[PDB]
Amino acid sequence: PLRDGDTADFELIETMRWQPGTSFLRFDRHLARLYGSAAELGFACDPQRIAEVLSDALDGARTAMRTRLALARNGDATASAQPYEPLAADKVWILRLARTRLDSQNTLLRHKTSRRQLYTHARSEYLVTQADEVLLANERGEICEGTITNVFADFGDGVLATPRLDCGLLPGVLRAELLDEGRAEEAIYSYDDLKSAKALFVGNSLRGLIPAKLV
Ligand SMILES: [Cl-]
Ligand SMILES: [Cl-]
Ligand SMILES: [Cl-]
Ligand SMILES: [Cl-]
Ligand SMILES: [Cl-]
Repeated sequence: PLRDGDTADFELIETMRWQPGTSFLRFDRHLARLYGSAAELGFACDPQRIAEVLSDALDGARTAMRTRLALARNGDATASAQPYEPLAADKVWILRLARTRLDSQNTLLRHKTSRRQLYTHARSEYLVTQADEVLLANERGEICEGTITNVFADFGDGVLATPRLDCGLLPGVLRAELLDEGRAEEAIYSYDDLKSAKALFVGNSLRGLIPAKLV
């Protein structure tokens, strides 16, 4: 069902990091997105049920957990938790550009769903040893995002320039937090422009910012 969101109907998805004591990192941002999308897309969504599955999935958790929450249009929901494996602090992810392009007019790109054909295809273009993450651009050659991350580029001034939403990408939760804190700013740029970035990162709510290098 999660693996066949392209031929069949799709599900809404949220991937979060649960932490001892403080629970899900950026929890309210995740629920805001999930509840907002369910409302816009016509998904039955019972918050009491969402809280139930999350509470059961995290019952007895002793350390950080990667938690995947999924919602089907009929209101059916699942939550899965497994130990979070953080990246070493000195780890730098290698990025490559997929030939797979996104369509800026595809409105479904602003919802995190199981309809991941484009991203799965982009990811299949490169081996793990060739790219830790694969970036996708749109019909105007503007970088949008990674298959599972948003992009943040520092062209020298300390501001994390991240692709503007109208380029065709997921408004990520980490992305949103960085924008609201004044740390990131919307911008437009190509793969080639990134070569002039003094610092580069890709990130998501689960892992935070990940230093990256373009190839
Ligand atoms: Cl938050
Ligand atoms: Cl729909
Ligand atoms: Cl942690
Ligand atoms: Cl932060
Ligand atoms: Cl702009």
